[PDB]
Amino acid sequence: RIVGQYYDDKTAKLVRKYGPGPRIHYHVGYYPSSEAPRHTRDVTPDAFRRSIRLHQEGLLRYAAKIWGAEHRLSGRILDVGCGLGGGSLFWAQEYGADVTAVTNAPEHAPIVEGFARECGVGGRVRTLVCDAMHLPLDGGPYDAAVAIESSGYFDRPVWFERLAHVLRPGGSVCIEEVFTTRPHGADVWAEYFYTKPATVLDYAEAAKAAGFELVDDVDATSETLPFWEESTAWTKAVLDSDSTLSAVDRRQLRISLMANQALGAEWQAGGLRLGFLRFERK
Amino acid sequence: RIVGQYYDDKTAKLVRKYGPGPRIHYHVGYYPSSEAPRHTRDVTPDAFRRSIRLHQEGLLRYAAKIWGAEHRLSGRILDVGCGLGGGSLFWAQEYGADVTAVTNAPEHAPIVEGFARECGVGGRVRTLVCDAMHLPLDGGPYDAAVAIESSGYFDRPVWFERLAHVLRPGGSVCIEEVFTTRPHGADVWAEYFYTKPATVLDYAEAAKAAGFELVDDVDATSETLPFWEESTAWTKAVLDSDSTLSAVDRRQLRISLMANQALGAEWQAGGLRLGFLRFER
Amino acid sequence: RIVGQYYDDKTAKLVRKYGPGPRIHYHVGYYPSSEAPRHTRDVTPDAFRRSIRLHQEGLLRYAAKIWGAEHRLSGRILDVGCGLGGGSLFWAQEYGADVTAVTNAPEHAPIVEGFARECGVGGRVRTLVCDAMHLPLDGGPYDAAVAIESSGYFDRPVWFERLAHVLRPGGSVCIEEVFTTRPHGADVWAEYFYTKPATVLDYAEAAKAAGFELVDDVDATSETLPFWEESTAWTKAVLDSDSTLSAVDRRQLRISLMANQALGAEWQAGGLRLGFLRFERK
Amino acid sequence: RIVGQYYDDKTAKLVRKYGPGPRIHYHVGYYPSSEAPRHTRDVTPDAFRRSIRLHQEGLLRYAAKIWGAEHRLSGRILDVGCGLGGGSLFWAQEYGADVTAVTNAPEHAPIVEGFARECGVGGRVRTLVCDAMHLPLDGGPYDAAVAIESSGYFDRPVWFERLAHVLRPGGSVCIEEVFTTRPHGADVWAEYFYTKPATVLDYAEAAKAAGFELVDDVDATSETLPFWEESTAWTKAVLDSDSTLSAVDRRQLRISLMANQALGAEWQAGGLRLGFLRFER
Amino acid sequence: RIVGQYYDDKTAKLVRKYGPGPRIHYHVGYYPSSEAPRHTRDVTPDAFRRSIRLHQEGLLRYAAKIWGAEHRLSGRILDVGCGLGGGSLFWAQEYGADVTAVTNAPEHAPIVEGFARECGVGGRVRTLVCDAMHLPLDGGPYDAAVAIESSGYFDRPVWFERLAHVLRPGGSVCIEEVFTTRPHGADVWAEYFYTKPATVLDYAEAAKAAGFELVDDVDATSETLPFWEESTAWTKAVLDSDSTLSAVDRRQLRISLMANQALGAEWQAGGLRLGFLRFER
Amino acid sequence: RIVGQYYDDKTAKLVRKYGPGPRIHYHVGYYPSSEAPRHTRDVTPDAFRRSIRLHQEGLLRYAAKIWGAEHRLSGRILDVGCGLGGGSLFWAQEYGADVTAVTNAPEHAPIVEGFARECGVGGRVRTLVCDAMHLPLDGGPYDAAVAIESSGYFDRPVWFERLAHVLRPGGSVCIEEVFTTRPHGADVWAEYFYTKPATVLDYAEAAKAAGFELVDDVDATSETLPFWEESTAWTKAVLDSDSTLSAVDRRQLRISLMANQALGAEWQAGGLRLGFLRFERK
Ligand SMILES: Nc1ncnc2c1ncn2[C@@H]1O[C@H](CSCC[C@H](N)C(=O)O)[C@@H](O)[C@H]1O
Ligand SMILES: Nc1ncnc2c1ncn2[C@@H]1O[C@H](CSCC[C@H](N)C(=O)O)[C@@H](O)[C@H]1O
Ligand SMILES: Nc1ncnc2c1ncn2[C@@H]1O[C@H](CSCC[C@H](N)C(=O)O)[C@@H](O)[C@H]1O
Ligand SMILES: Nc1ncnc2c1ncn2[C@@H]1O[C@H](CSCC[C@H](N)C(=O)O)[C@@H](O)[C@H]1O
Ligand SMILES: Nc1ncnc2c1ncn2[C@@H]1O[C@H](CSCC[C@H](N)C(=O)O)[C@@H](O)[C@H]1O
Ligand SMILES: Nc1ncnc2c1ncn2[C@@H]1O[C@H](CSCC[C@H](N)C(=O)O)[C@@H](O)[C@H]1O
Repeated sequence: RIVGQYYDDKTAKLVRKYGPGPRIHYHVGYYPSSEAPRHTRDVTPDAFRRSIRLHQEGLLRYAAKIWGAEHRLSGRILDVGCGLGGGSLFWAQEYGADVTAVTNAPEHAPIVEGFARECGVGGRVRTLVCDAMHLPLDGGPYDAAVAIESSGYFDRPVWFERLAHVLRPGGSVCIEEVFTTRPHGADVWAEYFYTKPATVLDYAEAAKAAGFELVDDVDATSETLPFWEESTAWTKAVLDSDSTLSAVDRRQLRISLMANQALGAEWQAGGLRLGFLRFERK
Repeated sequence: RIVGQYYDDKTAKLVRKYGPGPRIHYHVGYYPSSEAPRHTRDVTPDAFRRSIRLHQEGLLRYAAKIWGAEHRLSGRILDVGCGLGGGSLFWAQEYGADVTAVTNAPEHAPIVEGFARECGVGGRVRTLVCDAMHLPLDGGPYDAAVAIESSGYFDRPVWFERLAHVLRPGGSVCIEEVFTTRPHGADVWAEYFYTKPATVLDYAEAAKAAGFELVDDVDATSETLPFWEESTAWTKAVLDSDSTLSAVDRRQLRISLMANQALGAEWQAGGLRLGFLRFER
Repeated sequence: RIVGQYYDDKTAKLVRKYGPGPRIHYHVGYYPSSEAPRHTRDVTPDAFRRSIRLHQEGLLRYAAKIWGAEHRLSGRILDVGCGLGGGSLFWAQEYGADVTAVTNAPEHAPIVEGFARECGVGGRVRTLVCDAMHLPLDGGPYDAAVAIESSGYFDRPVWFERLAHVLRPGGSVCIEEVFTTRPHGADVWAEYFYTKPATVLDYAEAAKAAGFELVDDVDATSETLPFWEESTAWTKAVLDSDSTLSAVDRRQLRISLMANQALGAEWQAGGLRLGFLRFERK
Repeated sequence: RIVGQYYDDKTAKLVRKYGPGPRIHYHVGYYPSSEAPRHTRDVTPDAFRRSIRLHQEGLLRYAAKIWGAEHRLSGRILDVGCGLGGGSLFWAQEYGADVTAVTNAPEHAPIVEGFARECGVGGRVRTLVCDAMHLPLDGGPYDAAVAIESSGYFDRPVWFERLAHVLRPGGSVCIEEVFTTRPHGADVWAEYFYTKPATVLDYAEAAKAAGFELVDDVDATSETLPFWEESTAWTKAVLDSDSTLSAVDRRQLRISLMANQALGAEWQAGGLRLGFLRFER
Repeated sequence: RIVGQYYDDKTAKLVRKYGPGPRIHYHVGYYPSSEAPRHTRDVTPDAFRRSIRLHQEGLLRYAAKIWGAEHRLSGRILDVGCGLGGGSLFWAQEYGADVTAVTNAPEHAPIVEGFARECGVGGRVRTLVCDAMHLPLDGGPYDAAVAIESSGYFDRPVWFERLAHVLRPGGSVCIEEVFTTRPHGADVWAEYFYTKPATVLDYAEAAKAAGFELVDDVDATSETLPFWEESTAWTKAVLDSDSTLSAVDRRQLRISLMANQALGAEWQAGGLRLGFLRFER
Repeated sequence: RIVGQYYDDKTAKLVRKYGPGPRIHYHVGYYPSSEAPRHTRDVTPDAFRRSIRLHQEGLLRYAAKIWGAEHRLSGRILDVGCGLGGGSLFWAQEYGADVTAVTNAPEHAPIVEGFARECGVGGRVRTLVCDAMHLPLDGGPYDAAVAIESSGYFDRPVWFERLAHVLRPGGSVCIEEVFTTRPHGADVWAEYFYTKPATVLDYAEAAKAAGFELVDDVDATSETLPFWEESTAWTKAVLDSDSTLSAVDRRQLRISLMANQALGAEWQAGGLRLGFLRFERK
């Protein structure tokens, strides 16, 4: 949709906040203690940035553990909604996977190829720019598909049909996602990020219809709540310190801070769930 | 500047929220009991817009009370940052004043003029598409200048210099504004609305250096804090009610809700003051 | 020349620094004690701005005194190199003069008409945009011409010929200007402002050739030196306080500060002279 | 950004001052006795350019001494902010290094390549027109990275993160830069050259957070202060010598003289430090 | 407090420097041409003491001019921090005023009284050994209060509160003092003389909160800077002239010279202002 | 004299400024480059303190070098005017000397015994509290005497007679001292510190009378000038940072700063000399 233009235009802010390096993640970070680190020695934007980065990697490491990526994500896999390729390179390098990276933000694909060349995995990571519900996917059967915080953009009934045609029997669909637990329980997240979160039931119903079984359903809501404290704290540090900010840039950072507070309030209100689902194709 | 274009762009989203009147207002509302009305069983967008418009009108009635608009605001006045003309029309109609309405949003100028005719005061209300800190003084001396929530956009020293030359001696400068009470006290407000809020002392110093005497200072922070609850409710009523909203306007509305939530929290955090000021030349 | 484009493009900085109001001056200020005021209660940019403005008006008041503007500048006069009209309105209002305001910066003429309307002298102040050495000047004989800090842009032999045709006998040419006293003694001023300052002899030679006599020659170098301290101090205050400055705006202010220091050093090196000349047409 | 365009624009005024070589350098000179040569009876522009170029070359010789470029700077290195390639060529020729020269001025990239061929090291020197804080890591691990007067343009935390991924363990990061020694100590330098200078501690903190160890810190403020006297003299020699200078370029030269005068004063005011740093991964 | 004892201790070293008069003054001198007299071929301690005493007297004559002591300082006044009574006697004799002289140095009170008799105004000059911020109001309303170089020792808010109750409406408060013009601008002065100097704004704020209006503000920094040269010269003339000085008093004199040298440097550094202020109740 | 009471009472300030540890020096520091170090990373009082301490040790190391302490100061020696024992322990430990430490400040002797016990040299360092010109010195002939910045307190004719009786033939008198080169050229130093500096001629005349020859005369004025910059800078840092200072303590620090500036000005005025003399007994 317009979401590809919305993801295009914030390329600059993502590299500012979640860069640099070759692996830039754009998803919430995982704090296995449900507590944000205390930042004392160093309260500059770069301190929160590196802490956000490290715990965003912690999210991937945690997922590969509970999903047993050693055998389930080491083969030929789809990285649906790849962002800037942080996840894509993570599977390619940590588990040797051959990755097809999918995005509807064209500005992003060349960045992912750059970063893959960079780490030397350009022969095992490929991008393609299309909608993930209409994608023609040459590349034979894939052993798995991973969606880190992108399935909220998808039509789930139709998306799971798509994956049923391109995933071999017994292949996995691994989803990290914001879900509702009550109705409207993720509205702040939904309206601000142009997503349409549903319940875990909705995902399971749509996946069952296309021939997938739910084999794992993990609640990481409490372990990802600290991400909003760090995300907020970073935004405050930039506003507080950098005096080269134009009035326009300063207002976007302000709007980002205002949103991070309302998102963090929602996260703990009990109406949403940060989940890790894994489906197996029947 | 980019602000004048920023006001141009939000003309439609702002007639939706605060229209249609012939008076559309773009300032916080004044709730004299310092609490929003409990909204009954009608919690639709129009129920809240009507309440927002009501207390927006009340803010001007209250300003007119404490300023004694009978004598001070009933002559040849500048409406500096007229928005969509709601304040301009107010002074023309309720106090028989002749009003020159200044803005840097050129799209808003026709709207103020069209509404001036439909009220039959088009012969008492002209517009000036210019910067407030470069005001044409041809147009003779003015009796007073009123700035309802616009002066956070101004270079106060320079603006008061301009006012010192266009305003007769004893002329009043009537200001409603968000001021700081401490450093960084209005940062959400400042960074979201593209303003540079300053303290009351800052304003009095700049006015003095241009020959102006601060003669009145009222704190109305408590009475305007409920505006954020009604403004937040209206936004929720829209996201909740109409499922024929495009994803793009649904996301803009969402961002406004997060903003209103951050803005109202800062309104009560202590660092900010919604104030009413009057200077005399 | 290109000087009109150079004067056009700094319209923004002049209003920032020497505005607002209706009378914006762009010339050095006059401090009759040869001492800059001590700024203590208020060291914000607006304090220095108002002090610069007030002493720039002091320059005009001082000039009208030593030039006896009551009879010499109350008639029909040429304001050559009018800037933004500060001088022009000053003669029009203080002494009732009918002013023809001349500039080679077209962006500036509409600003001067605006300010003249503003003060109600639009029937007694007119602009025309041309080079001051090729100007066709309808408007009969003029009783005087005033040039506040503009004659450094002119060919003096040719300019004085021009004034000899349009000034009645016994009319005055009033010049405030930077002059050299030694060779190269105004080079910092000259190269930075695109002027060509000469000596007082050079001016007198060129004016004698076209039929003018030098009747007054005043040295205001010491009374205008404090202007550089205030001009510098303002520039520092803006840089020090305003945190909305872009890197580009901050570098121009820095470059302005660097120039104000070198100009202030030149001013006192003994090589230049801030002069007030008055010539009478023979 | 606007900086990369700002470097594009001054290509001609900078080949005039520091060319023609095949090595053109755009960093201060190093005067080991901390004083400029007394210039004899030849005080022409070329006399000063030759002296400027001499000590610019000496700065790289001195950096190569204290860094031991024999082993640390003789492999596959990044030349981050290569200017017109003078430093790049230096490492290729004097230390038999293979050099990838990074800039954000696209006009400068052909000039660096052309000069790499004319020296016969075009097979040891490639260019990368990109931002330094988004460096292509395809191109294998590098031995070291050198930044002569470019890092004031960088986001140091982010830049060191990028370096942590492109540089082998034990790889060196060699920096010559203007640092602050106190707040606002390099403001003339910063506001004129579009940099954000920071202290040595700032640099070590950002390097640490990316796994880098500060292993060397040399103060060369005294030895580089005369550069401003030679740079100022050159400019004066040009304004003084050639009367076939257009008013526009005569005014640009004049502004550079006022700048050099303000820059050299700040160099001795205490608030700034011209330093040489080396980090190890 | 310890200050009142600190004034007690320097009674002899201060009669030596500024005596014997019947008027001994302990404030800087006022040099109307802003330069010390060139001292001829007599450069003895008494030559300089005479010059110091001369311009100390002139400071009070000048204060009396700008304050119009004819009407404002010729009634029932407080001399707050009277020192050794030189200012007290001045107002009694030159302006026919009745003076209540306040100090916290109990040793100084007899000296002020003895000198009041020897001038024949002992019936117009009484003393009050107390703290200035706890003044006995029994003694009826006063016409004015004058504080020559004593108010740096006061809690200004509290002091002005006390003044608001002892001074009739329209009563004047006349102050000569070292003020700051910027933070830390009078630190040598403050730390050596045990004062807490504040800005002129600080003083006006505290006076306002007690119902006082600042009506006059004169800067006399230039005219009092030579005092430090004469005060330094006097000290040198003493160390140089008399070889029957004990090592202990020779070291005290030496320390005073280093102090005067540091004090006079700070007087011209910009951070300080010797000012004359008048408030009206 | 009263000088012992003056040295007693500033025990507190010396430990604050030149402590802690076991070796506290009270003499100027030696900067072999004639340049004070640039303090940038750390401008707290402790940075200047440690730099002052290190260069005060540098003074002793420099003296032992030019005096060849390996054989001239390793034997049984007098440390006249020992301060808090910094010099005394330095000879005892670095060259194995047996030290008799002399002072007229009794508060100081127990501090020196404490510090000697501390370093384990209590059997080779002894204090005695008396005037250095009337001292009965049991302890046989001494091989040398050292006076670091104390001889300014002594009657030189009489003091050298004293040393002639207690020093074996060929023994050394090693003096570090402020000397005048012009008359009054050390007055600031003299009056502030209760010393009576004389010229090098005066010292040589008095030492010749008691049977000593001047064999070495070194000018260290330029190498010790940076000490005043550091001493001043420390005093400023304490005043600037510590907010627990009483008004009385703050005024003494101020008075100290005022003195350090006038002492530093004197040091470079050309009227005084920081000298290292060595005399040999005939
Ligand atoms: N309709 C659609 N089809 C394909 N990709 C989409 C899409 N809508 C959104 N996306 C992509 O989904 C991603 C959401 S955030 C990126 C997530 C990334 N895997 C990470 O965690 O690092 C973006 O890359 C966005 O471009
Ligand atoms: N620089 C500028 N010059 C003139 N008007 C400006 C301005 N910057 C902002 N404004 C105007 O000031 C107004 C701010 S909000 C509108 C306030 C209006 N009185 C009301 O209460 O409805 C807008 O009209 C905006 O366009
Ligand atoms: N060749 C030329 N012909 C006419 N005007 C010129 C000119 N060159 C420069 N000027 C004008 O001379 C002025 C110099 S500064 C403006 C001076 C003004 N009178 C004041 O003091 O307020 C500018 O207005 C500039 O546009
Ligand atoms: N963001 C950025 N990314 C990459 N290079 C940059 C940059 N910003 C500035 N630079 C480059 O850094 C250099 C700064 S000055 C040139 C330094 C060069 N080593 C020499 O001494 O000659 C310029 O080449 C400039 O274009
Ligand atoms: N707390 C206090 N209460 C009353 N007097 C005080 C005081 N602290 C200081 N003073 C006095 O104020 C005077 C300061 S200096 C003496 C000033 C005197 N008017 C003159 O010019 O000679 C001293 O007399 C001192 O004792
Ligand atoms: N008349 C006297 N007799 C003996 N010692 C004296 C003296 N007068 C001063 N002194 C001592 O001389 C010393 C001067 S400063 C201390 C110097 C010490 N050697 C050091 O550099 O670390 C003090 O210890 C002081 O007490």
